[PDB]
Amino acid sequence: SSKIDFVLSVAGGFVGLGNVWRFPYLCYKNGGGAFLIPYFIFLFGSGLPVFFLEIIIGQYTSEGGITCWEKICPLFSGIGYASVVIVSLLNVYYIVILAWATYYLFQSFQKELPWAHCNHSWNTPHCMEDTMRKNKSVWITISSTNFTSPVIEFWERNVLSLSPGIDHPGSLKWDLALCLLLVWLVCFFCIWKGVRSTGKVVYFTATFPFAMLLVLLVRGLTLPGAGAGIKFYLYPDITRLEDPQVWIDAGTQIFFSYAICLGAMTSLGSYNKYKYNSYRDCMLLGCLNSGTSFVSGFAIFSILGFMAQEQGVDIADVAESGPGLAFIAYPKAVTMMPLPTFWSILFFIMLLLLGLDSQFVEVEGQITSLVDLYPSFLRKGYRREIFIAFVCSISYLLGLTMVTEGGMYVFQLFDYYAASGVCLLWVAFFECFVIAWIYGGDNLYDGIEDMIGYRPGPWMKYSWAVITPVLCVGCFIFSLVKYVPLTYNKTYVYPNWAIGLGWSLALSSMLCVPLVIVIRLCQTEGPFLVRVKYLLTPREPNRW
Ligand SMILES: [Cl-]
Repeated sequence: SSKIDFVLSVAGGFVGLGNVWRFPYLCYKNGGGAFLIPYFIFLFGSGLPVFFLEIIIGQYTSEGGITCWEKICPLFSGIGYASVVIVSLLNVYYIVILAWATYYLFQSFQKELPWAHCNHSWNTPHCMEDTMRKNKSVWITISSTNFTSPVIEFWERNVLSLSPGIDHPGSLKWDLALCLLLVWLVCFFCIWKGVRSTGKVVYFTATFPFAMLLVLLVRGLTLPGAGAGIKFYLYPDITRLEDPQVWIDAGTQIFFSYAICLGAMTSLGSYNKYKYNSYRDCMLLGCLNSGTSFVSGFAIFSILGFMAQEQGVDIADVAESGPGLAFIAYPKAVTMMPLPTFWSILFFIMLLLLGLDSQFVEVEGQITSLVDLYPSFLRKGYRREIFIAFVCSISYLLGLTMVTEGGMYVFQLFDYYAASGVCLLWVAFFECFVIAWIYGGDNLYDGIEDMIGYRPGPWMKYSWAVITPVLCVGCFIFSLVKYVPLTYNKTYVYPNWAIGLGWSLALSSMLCVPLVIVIRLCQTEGPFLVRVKYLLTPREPNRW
């Protein structure tokens, strides 16, 4: 009987789209090895206390995401609303990945994969086979007039139908629309019916993704040219560390992967009992998720190095330097494996399930929070399923601007600004500030000692008071001083209106805390200092 494996299985899944898709693309965008020096360090902080913090706030107060902060500090109660806005913006574009994966799945039910060869309608005349790119006849006699890889051209001109800019929306893609509608219908059915068939299927849903990742890693390591990719992934560049965008991406990757600032962990902590040693389980889950991300990065960069040594170009210019790196990398190694159809279907089902689990968790948490906001209004009678369907339809309609011709730019904007970036750093800094300098570190340490049984070391308090807030403030100041506009595939410059829309989407969640502060100050009766003292005092009992 393995205690650690059993407790990590019963606790909850820790694999999703934030480690095989977010981490590899963020690492490839930020120079590769140079992305690992800050991230890992940041990881520790951004992994160990903060996540555990959300586990304790939900365990101590025994509340959800919105009502937990109403006991620690009624003044800074806008963190719950900020997390709700963040998850509402995340459910829009995070499920779009499940539409691209679904479309790839329906295109992998044939013997010959379409992205393998250039003999197709969507391919341009500049399409060339990867094996012919280094052939002496084509590489020497024929000039390299912007000849692109077949997989990249297939992806762009058949899945995204990329436009010259975001100003050009184009025509709506019926295939992506139908795939997204089917995924949303599956999500609505699983939510309204309730997912209770996980009594024994958890073993499969946990072993199959890890088995596929292991197979892909073994295949990538046994491919020629993987050494260059491994070196590019491991050997850092000190020049990239000066860029503030690298630190921002490194900080937001962990907050995205560990579901931090989403309020889901605060709800999961309420499910845990009071006298429960959550510290060990949190550390184990964090270390396992970090190891899974580190292993997936090895496979991604080995595939990238193989593609580089086959085509004959630099490692930083092999594929798209943005969202969609896995779809270029992994299908190539799948085609390189015998029987590409079976392995492709397996990988697509794995990715679809990993995305659907996180989507179910996030949407159920959001719906539960919105229902707890107005219980008698959104719970009595049949209005609960009506509200669920309304939220699903609104999210699907808001996700129709990312499946168009000019929809990839909106997807990049939502990935960079809406559910990640400045918003998550702001929320984490405010949470750490309220925990350390407002609520106190010693009282929380005594509470954790009473709950789990032993008082932790000085790492958590120092990270809540010093490490995480100062790091977040420094990253924000560095992004403000040396500000570079967002770029797509390092070749497209976003217009001023797109940057303004992204900053507005970010501020929509960022301003949830200051506005709630003003609302609470105006609602409370009395002098300003008396109101501040009343709203900073832990009025509601924290379940001592
Ligand atoms: Cl990660």
